[PDB]
Amino acid sequence: FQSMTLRLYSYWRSSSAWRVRLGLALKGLAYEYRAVDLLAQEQFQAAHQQVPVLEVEEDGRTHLLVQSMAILEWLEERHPEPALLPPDLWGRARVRALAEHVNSGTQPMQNALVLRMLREKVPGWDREWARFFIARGLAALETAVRDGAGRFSHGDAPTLADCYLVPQLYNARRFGLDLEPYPTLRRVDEACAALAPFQAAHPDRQPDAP
Amino acid sequence: LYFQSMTLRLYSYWRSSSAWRVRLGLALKGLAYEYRAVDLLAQEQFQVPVLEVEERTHLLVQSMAILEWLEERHPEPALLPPDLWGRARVRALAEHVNSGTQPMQNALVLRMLREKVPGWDREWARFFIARGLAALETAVRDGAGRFSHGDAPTLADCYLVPQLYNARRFGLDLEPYPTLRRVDEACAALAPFQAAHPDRQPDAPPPDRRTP
Repeated sequence: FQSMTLRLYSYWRSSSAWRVRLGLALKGLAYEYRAVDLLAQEQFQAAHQQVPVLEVEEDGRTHLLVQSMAILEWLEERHPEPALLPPDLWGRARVRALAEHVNSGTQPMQNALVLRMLREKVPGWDREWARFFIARGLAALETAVRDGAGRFSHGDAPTLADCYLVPQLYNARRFGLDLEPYPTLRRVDEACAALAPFQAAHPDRQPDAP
Repeated sequence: LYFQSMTLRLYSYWRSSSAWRVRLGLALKGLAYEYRAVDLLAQEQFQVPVLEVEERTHLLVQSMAILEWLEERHPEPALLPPDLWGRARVRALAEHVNSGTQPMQNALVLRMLREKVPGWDREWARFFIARGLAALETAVRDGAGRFSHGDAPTLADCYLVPQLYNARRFGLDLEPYPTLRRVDEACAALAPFQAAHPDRQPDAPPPDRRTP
């Protein structure tokens, strides 16, 4: 008998990895942190045309789970409490949509490879592009979150939606975006920041934070 | 009471890959729906998909959220397996497309690319689609039977099929993805896939009035 073990391949500043760190922390799940040298990896990838990976061992078999949303859905199914999705069908669809706004609708357009391609083609274009797409994504997210937010993105408890929102706002700040136009997002971000699991998952608390 | 009887209306554009995913979920579950055409081209030259659920009105958005709702509300036939590992694999295959491939070739992205550099949007699309399909080919190859996951259609095929159509649109050579081609062929022979294809949609133009 081999009871389940968790290992996360992570980079301190990766928003994708951070989402999964939030799911793990909110669920009270311990895991081995395995740092990936993402800056070296990206330099190599650049010259030649990834995290998170959640490695799970149980009963002598190993599973390598990838894609933040798939990993988070697995955490929610495998370890139900505390719940990061609401119990009702409508609320679940809303929370998944908020998460996907970020997962598919905002973050990909500020992918390191995307920005690198833009920068190699036209220097500086990468910054303009990231700012445009992140602001666009946040404007749409602000509207959607406002219609249904309580203390958090959905009602009065953290959900998968907050796990996507928080790292995306950090990236927005990195690109120098004014967050004043997203008051609901800022309020929710502040509520999350006061929670111990959010503090634990933050880039600055990770073993590979320089 | 979220399992009461309902009526469905899909806001769709014939060529929208995101809408196509939802059309596939509906067809595979045998669910009738009203087609509400949204002319994305007319409304460009001058939101899709939205699944409107009526019983009071709920507007469901984002292809993956809509498909997960369909799977919860109408569990049979299942487009996610019952085992948790298989669910994670299927969702990962879906997300490789949903977040890892399609966003890099969406309409606004392509437009802004060719606005700053003419011609480059199609080279870019081919680069990112190829990148995505290469990952899929390998991830699918470990666990595919006749389809992306095992021997029956799942959510993974709902994402794969429209993405391969877009690959062809952009003139990407599909020879390096033999597993994906075989899965595409298996899906294409099924009635629900035939029903959901762009060419069969109410707003589809004839071939001679289509853009590349």
